[PDB]
Order: sequence, then C-alpha cells, then structure tokens
Amino acid sequence: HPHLLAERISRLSSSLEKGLYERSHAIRLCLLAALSGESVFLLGPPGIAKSLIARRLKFAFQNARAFEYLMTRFSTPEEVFGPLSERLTSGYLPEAEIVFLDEIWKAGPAILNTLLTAINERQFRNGAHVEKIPMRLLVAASNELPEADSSLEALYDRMLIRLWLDKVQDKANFRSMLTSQQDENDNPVPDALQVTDEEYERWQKEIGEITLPDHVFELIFMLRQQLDKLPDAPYVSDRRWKKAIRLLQASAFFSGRSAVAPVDLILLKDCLWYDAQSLNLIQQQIDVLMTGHAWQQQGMLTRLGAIVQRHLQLQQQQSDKTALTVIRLGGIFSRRQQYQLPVNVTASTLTLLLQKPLKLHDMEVVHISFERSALEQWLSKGGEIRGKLNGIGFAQKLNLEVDSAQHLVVRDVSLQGSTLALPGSLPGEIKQQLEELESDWRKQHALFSEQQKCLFIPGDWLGRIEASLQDVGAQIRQAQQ
Amino acid sequence: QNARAFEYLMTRFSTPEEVFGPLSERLTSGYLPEAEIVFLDEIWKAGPAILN
Ligand SMILES: Nc1ncnc2c1ncn2[C@@H]1O[C@H](COP(=O)(O)OP(=O)(O)O)[C@@H](O)[C@H]1O
Repeated sequence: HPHLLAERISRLSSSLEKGLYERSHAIRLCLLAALSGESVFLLGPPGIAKSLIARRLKFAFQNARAFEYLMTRFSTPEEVFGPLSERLTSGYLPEAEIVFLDEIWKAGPAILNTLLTAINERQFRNGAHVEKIPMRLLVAASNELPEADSSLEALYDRMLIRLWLDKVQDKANFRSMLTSQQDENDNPVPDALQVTDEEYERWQKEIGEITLPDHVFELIFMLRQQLDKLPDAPYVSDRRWKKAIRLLQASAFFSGRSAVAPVDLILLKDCLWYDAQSLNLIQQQIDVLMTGHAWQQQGMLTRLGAIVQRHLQLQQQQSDKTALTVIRLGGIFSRRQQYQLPVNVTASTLTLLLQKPLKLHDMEVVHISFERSALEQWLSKGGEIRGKLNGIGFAQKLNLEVDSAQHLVVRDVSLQGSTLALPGSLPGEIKQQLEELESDWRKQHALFSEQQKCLFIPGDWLGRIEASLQDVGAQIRQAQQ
Repeated sequence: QNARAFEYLMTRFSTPEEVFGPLSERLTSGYLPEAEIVFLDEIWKAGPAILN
C-alpha cells in the first residue's frame, strides 16, 4: 500500500507538466503544499507562467475552485473576500480550494490585516459568526521584494515555500515551448489520477504520524548553528523550522517511505532565503551539508586522514631496517659528484622519512618530500637545496649534507644529525582500519541509491551528490596501493 | 491547589463576549473574571473594547 502511493504521485505530476517546459520544480513543489496545507511563494518577472500553475493544481482535486486576483494599492476587501449586504462571499476566498494573489507587496492595510488570520486559523469573519475556509493551497506571486522594516514582512515570514522562477535558458526547450498546441485552459489530468475529498482529509492525519529518525535530525542539529554565527546569514525563527517538518514528512510519505529521509532536506533551499543576498548563502550552506555531513561524506574524510597519519607513523618507526645508500661516480670533476639510485627510485615528488625527529621552523616533521629534478643538481654541482615539510607548505631551505657512510644528514638549529631513509615496499593494522572504512562507504552509497527517486527532488542536484560520494571512495582506494 | 487556567489566542476578530463570557447576567463560568492564570497571546492586535 505505501509503495503504490509513489506511483500515483509520480503519474499525477507527469500530466500537469504537459505544456510547461523548465517548470518541473514549480509544479511538484505546489503539489506537495496542496496535499499538506502549506503555502508557496513565487518571485520573478511577470510572464513566466506564474498564473497557470495556480489554475492547474485545481484539476488534481475533484471539487476545487480557483480564484485569480491582482492586489492593487487601492483595492478593497469587498472585492477579494466578497461584498456585504450577511456577506455575499459566493465564489471568492472563504469558499475556494486554491486562491491566487498576484503582487502581494502592494495591497492595502485592510487586506493585509485580514490575510494573516486565514492561514493560521483558516477562518473568515462573516459579520458576526465565523466559518472555516477549506483552503488547500495558497500561492502568491509578485516581482519585487518588500521592505526590511514594513508591515508586509508579517506575511512573508508565514510563507514556507519561496520559489524564484525565471525565464527559460535551454535552446532545445525553447523551440517546443514557443510552438505548443496544448490548451492551457483544458483538463489534461485523467479522472483516475484525481484525488477525492476523503483522501485529502486522510492524508493530513498520516503526515503528522511520520516517525522522525535520530540520524536524519542530526543534519538540522548542525545546520541550525551555522546560520547563527555568520552575520550575513538570514534570521530563521522557530516558526519557520516547525513548519519545515511538515513539508519534510510529507515529502517522504508520497515517495513510498514511512520515515523521514536525509535526501528530503534539499527542499530547504527555497524556504530559508528571503532576498537576493540570502539566496547565495542558503544554497551554499545546504550544498556543503548535503555533500559533507549527509551521507557521511565529510565524516569519512576526517577518519581517513587518521589512517594515513597512522601509516606514516608506523613507517618512520621501522625505518631502521631500510637505510639510504648513495652510489658514487667517476669522471673528471673538481667536486665530489654523487649519484642517486637508478631503477630503485623513479618518482619525481618522492618522500623520504627520517629516524629521530627534529624541530624545523619551530615545528615537528615526520617525512620530507624532495624533488627528483632538484636532487640531481645538488648531488653533483652542489650549493643549497629546498624542501617542504610534511608534504605541505613552501619548499624551505634545509641543512642537507653528505655523510661518511654515503647517507643524507639533516641538521637543525642545535646541530642534531638525522639519517634519512626511503619507505619500503601494508601492515595488518592499516589494512584492518581501511577495510572497515570502505564497508561504511558502500553502505552509505546504498542508501542514496534507494531514495533518490523522489518526485520533489531537482534533477541538477543529483549530479553533485554522486560526484561527492565518488570522491571519498577514490581517496580511500589510493591508500591501499 | 485551586487554579483555573485560561488559554485563549487574542485575535483581531475577537469580541468581548468571548474572552470574558457571553451575556444572557453574563455567563462567565470559566473565563477571565474567575481565573487564576490567564494567557493572552499577541496582545498588540485586539479591539478597542477589549483593551479598555
Ligand atoms: N516558461 C513557460 N513555459 C511554458 N509556457 C509558458 C511559460 N511562460 C508562459 N507560458 C505560457 O504563457 C501563457 C500566459 O502566461 P501568463 O499567465 O501571462 O504568465 P505570468 O502569470 O507569469 O504572467 C500561459 O498559458 C503559459 O502556457
């Protein structure tokens, strides 16, 4: 039964996208809010099918009445909700399933004060007594943004979904859209896919009963603190976080799942932002968490570094078995020219370990990576040589010299000798920790391949999650070589 | 030991006949005149009759 619900939801939105190109993220987002009792905000230039989406969602229900209205600076509440005689509200707002209000950032004060009570309570003041409003979806579109200190900020804080629609950009999708014969005022949804009034009231009870896992809630446990330490981060109150749980629980209910999935957190990119400055910060902070702390991407990166550090520690401890012999050469030269090993070493940026560690540049080091292009000139011509510490930083100058037993001695500030050595040709402890970390990467990748088929997930976001998981698996495979 | 609560959201459509109780002389059983702890959320939006 729960698995068959994802087929009907995926088939319902397929018929609604007939005639609307590059609008898949706008139709699937309005469908989730219509079946859960939420709202959706649209922002963009006038002329991007912002009014057709308000008239297409009414076809999914058996008994749904649409309402299109443009809020003006001189508009009166008697034209939106209905004029009084006791109020003739036949076919307006109190008895409408889907209402559309274009340009909400310019209405009168009498309309804005009454619009805040029709969302939190879904009631209307019909003169004396009050009556419920069966509003299933509230969509509002405009073009500009409200002021930072005005009376229009109360309605913006209550709107959960805030989408930023724009014009088309693909050339192939523009030719089919420019020449479309599909009627926008017809009914392209079959009767078998239309939901009834009994199914809408039953789904509202099963949404709040969705189990909340502890591992999925760990993402919001850390992402909430990231939006508070940065001054450029938008202010997200507790009312916005409480309404985001209803949208996240309903996203997995219509996808054939019983619990909240970590992949449903991508919908927060259109709910926390509020202007053009917060758009580049919300989409960047979520992308880091979705490619870091989501599928244990960043959790395995910091754990892999401990295995590499442990492997280098065991290599420098057993360096007394393999030394470093430097062969000599004949010829006629004024200086004692030395030659390196032939086929024994062929890498350019090879690493050389050491026995007793020293303090170079007021810091410790365990391995010094030299360059094959500069080692041949120092062993023959002479002079000074450079080299970075711990394989990082700039190539600093060291006190390298030759020894009596054909070895390399590195001195510091206290004239301390240290014979260098090269790493030999995997210990049992390193292979044990590497096998356990590789098993966690395969288990985490299996969870992403079982929940990515959700309908409320954009298509361009799948290319970044797959590329991030492949980067972690490619770094662990290089250490076991 | 004997404390009666009263949780009512103060809305702009609220009337004095609902917060304190409707009249018949006023049915104020379990409202505001006979309550130990009263809670009124959002008080900056009530009417002039309730504020007075
Ligand atoms: N991006 C788009 N893709 C497909 N059709 C579109 C698009 N933008 C507009 N249209 C078509 O243009 C018609 C009129 O749209 P309109 O209601 O003026 O948009 P808006 O409400 O944004 O001004 C609609 O019937 C719709 O089919």
